[PDB]
Amino acid sequence: AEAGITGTWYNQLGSTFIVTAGADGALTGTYESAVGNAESRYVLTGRYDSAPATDGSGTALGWTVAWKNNYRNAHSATTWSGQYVGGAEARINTQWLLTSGTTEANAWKSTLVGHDTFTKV
Amino acid sequence: AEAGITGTWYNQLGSTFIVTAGADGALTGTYESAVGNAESRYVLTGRYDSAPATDGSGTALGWTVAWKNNYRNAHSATTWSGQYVGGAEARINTQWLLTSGTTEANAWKSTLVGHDTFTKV
Amino acid sequence: AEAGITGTWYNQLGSTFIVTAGADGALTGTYESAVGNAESRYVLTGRYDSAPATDGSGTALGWTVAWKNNYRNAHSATTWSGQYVGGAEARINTQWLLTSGTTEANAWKSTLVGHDTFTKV
Amino acid sequence: AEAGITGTWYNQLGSTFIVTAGADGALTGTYESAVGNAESRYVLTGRYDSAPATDGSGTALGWTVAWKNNYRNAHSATTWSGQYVGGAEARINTQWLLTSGTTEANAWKSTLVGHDTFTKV
Repeated sequence: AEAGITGTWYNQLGSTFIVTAGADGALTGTYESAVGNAESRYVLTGRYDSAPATDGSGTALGWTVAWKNNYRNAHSATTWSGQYVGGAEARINTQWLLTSGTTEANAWKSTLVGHDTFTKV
Repeated sequence: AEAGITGTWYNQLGSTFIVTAGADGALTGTYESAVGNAESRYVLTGRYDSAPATDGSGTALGWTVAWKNNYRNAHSATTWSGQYVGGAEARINTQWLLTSGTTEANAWKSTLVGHDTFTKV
Repeated sequence: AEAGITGTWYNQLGSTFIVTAGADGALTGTYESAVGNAESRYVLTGRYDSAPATDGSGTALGWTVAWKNNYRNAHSATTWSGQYVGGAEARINTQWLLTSGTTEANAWKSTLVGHDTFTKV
Repeated sequence: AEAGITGTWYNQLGSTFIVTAGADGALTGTYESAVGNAESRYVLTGRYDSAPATDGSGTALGWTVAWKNNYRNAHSATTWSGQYVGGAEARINTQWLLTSGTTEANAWKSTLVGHDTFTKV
């Protein structure tokens, strides 16, 4: 993990994220999207749980992106929860939650759920 | 938001989190849980999307907690996605995803989903 | 379960559902909503997993409602997954997924997630 | 939809489901799994929202499977929410919620979330 997580990742929809996995569980970087009310690079911050593993499991991690930068303010944020699997074809499999700020009446419809798989290629 | 988010929040299960909402969308603090393979305080990091609002909507935000500290290493991480609503009875309504590192065979059962509401009281 | 599930249930938003839990795991009834692109009663169908329990656990169950009836066709369907807990204050705690038919380009934003608690009162 | 939904579907993990989409929104059939505390065929019931479409969108639908049959009683149920897209490579893209009956103390960890894509091949 850590060294293996650090780098550029791409998902099926064309988004890209560059992350640095720091020694004490931190994940920092930028996300450049391909879809949504997004436009350019947004800051991302997260954490990963580093473990000695002896059975080939993935490294659990998660990060958040608030969709606001100097060109767009979508009033929403997305969090990705998943795990990193390294190797030949290292990947990060995730499920995400995208919440939009709504009025109380519409809060019941404020969150979308989806999944994304990121690869190094 | 920001000033209103900064502070101590409590949820229905007895967990507590203290956060500082920084001027440029950052959320940093600690989470002390009440349930799970948790024990003590864990670092939390996230982002919030600050907007001029003129219709009473909530502020979208999200944060991550990797469940590893000096006393526990649960090999998992949780991400909360939701929005802050301020006022008399300010609250943060969220939905969360908890992913555990698993082997490929068990990846299909690696993520739990739930929701939490935090209040200042 | 079964006998205890059969009846009228109400949730926090004002929706109501009447169900009959049949001897072999079937759930049939109608859902009358309070929110959404809904208007009147819709047919609901589902299943519940009946078990001999000796430790007070809930009965897992799930149902689906396609939001189409003689007055509305919202092009969407919602599924509720949860469990029934009986007793003095019997309740059905659920998490739901609402999917809308979209074009391929928008499929990534086709599903909303939420939770509902139903009571007999 | 309807005629196009009726038939045998397969997902990436080796599970199979045979469904009949009836004229008035009903979905009935059997699910034979490949993973979990499953073993053989289980009854499935659901609904789909049939619409006149003029822009190539998918048909929203959902179904439930209680994991109990004559050989297994897993005390759990899964609901799939998604949409059918027809054509050359017709598919049903879904997100699912699997809830297990738990005690109140463990209800917070009773639901798993995932996604599955089914094809006719």
